[PDB]
Amino acid sequence: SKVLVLKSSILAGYSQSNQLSDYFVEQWREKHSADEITVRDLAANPIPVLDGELVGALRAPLTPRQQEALALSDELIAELKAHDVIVIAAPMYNFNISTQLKNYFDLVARAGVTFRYTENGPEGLVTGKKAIVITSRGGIHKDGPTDLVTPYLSTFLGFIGITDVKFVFAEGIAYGPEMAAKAQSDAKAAIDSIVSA
Amino acid sequence: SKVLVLKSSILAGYSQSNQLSDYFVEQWREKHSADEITVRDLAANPIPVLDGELVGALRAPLTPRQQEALALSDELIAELKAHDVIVIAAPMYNFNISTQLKNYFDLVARAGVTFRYTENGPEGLVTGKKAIVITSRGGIHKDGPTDLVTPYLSTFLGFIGITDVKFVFAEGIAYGPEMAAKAQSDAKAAIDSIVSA
Ligand SMILES: Cc1cc2nc3c(=O)[nH]c(=O)nc-3n(C[C@H](O)[C@H](O)[C@H](O)COP(=O)(O)O)c2cc1C
Ligand SMILES: Cc1cc2nc3c(=O)[nH]c(=O)nc-3n(C[C@H](O)[C@H](O)[C@H](O)COP(=O)(O)O)c2cc1C
Ligand SMILES: O=C1Oc2ccccc2C(=O)C1C[C@H]1C(=O)Oc2ccccc2C1=O
Ligand SMILES: O=C1Oc2ccccc2C(=O)C1C[C@H]1C(=O)Oc2ccccc2C1=O
Repeated sequence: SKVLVLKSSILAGYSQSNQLSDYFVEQWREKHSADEITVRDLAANPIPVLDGELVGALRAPLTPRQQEALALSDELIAELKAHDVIVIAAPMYNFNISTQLKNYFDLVARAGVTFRYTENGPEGLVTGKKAIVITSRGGIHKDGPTDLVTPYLSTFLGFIGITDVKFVFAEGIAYGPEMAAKAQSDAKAAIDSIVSA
Repeated sequence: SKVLVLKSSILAGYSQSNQLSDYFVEQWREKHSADEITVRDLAANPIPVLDGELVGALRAPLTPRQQEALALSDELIAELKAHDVIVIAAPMYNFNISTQLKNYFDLVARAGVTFRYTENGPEGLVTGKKAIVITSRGGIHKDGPTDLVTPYLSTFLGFIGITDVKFVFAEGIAYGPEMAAKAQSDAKAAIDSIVSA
């Protein structure tokens, strides 16, 4: 199969979610060595903000920026549809995903391409995929009312067709080195049983 | 009192939430004519994305961008703390708030300035405010599991100290002109009873 890995942290080499994504990649190479792996770093290779000009590109003549945004949109969507296993690193910043991941989503959700309207409702067109979300947090939010990242990621991914999603959590990072080490260990075992299952 | 109005739509003059915000302003001038009103349009006056360079500004020597981001942060925070009634236009795009509003939040949430850590927990420092959220949506999501915007806005605002929040909804816009007119009418009556209460 082909694996797509999306990195979205702004902390580069010090990112906890990037370290876990690299672990996921190392283990998939190990266990499934015939597979291809593509990594896109949405912080090191930024997607532009969706503004009032660029929204027109996804929807007569187009401006220079509009033409670039559309070309970028078609590229991102093709890449997404060309891979089988989608890994998404989703650190929580101010109770939301990172703006780096958000901008990718805003260029990826497009009527008649990644979803469509029908009489049985709106319908996702990115089908047959398996997704794994790796979500790191400073505090402890899991299964509680301050975690809106988790259900938002299920809702958005479900909307474009990706209903098979598994979640891996690295929480309690802000409490220090030893809690961060525990988070890393626990998340890595969660990953191990996904890679082998 | 002083009213702050934050606009975040990317659709300019065709925005449903901007039309409702202008109505709110017209009626507050009408009923409370001694008050001052400040409007910031976060689409027409964009806040930059929070990246790995700018996060350093909110936290030794600082780069040129870092210095600008910090100056902008201090301005936004002072403005927020200087007003009594905070009105926030929050259109839903791809099941999230707009990136234009998000960037404002990412520059506004800052340790030791808008919140702080204590032994009774983290604690908001923007206190004594009343907030009204005007949230427009194409579909119908209210009180259901696809509305993650509403609880995310309660959580983020509560975190910086603003626990008094009222919500005004304009839903069903994508169903056409007459449903949009109904949404406008219903939201406007919601606004009328806030302005007079
Ligand atoms: C700008 C900023 C905002 C943050 N907001 C939250 C927060 O909302 N809740 C939380 O539990 N931790 C928060 N944290 C801590 C991060 O979630 C934590 O450091 C996590 O490891 C981030 O993943 P990363 O290291 O891969 O970037 C924040 C950190 C920063 C940089
Ligand atoms: C980029 C884009 C994404 C949208 N996503 C959603 C959606 O997630 N759910 C929904 O009900 N409507 C969605 N809509 C419709 C808007 O929520 C609706 O048009 C609303 O009026 C937006 O507020 P505004 O007119 O003030 O910009 C979307 C529209 C656009 C432009
Ligand atoms: O829950 C916590 O309790 C603490 C107690 C003492 C010292 C640090 C912390 C934390 O970092 C967090 C997590 C934490 C959080 O829960 O929400 C946030 C929102 C915005 C920015 C940062 C954060 C956090 O670090
Ligand atoms: O629920 C709906 O049902 C429809 C039936 C027929 C024609 C149009 C629509 C809609 O626009 C929506 C709302 C709607 C929605 O619920 O989610 C979205 C997510 C991303 C982008 C746009 C949207 C929408 O327009």
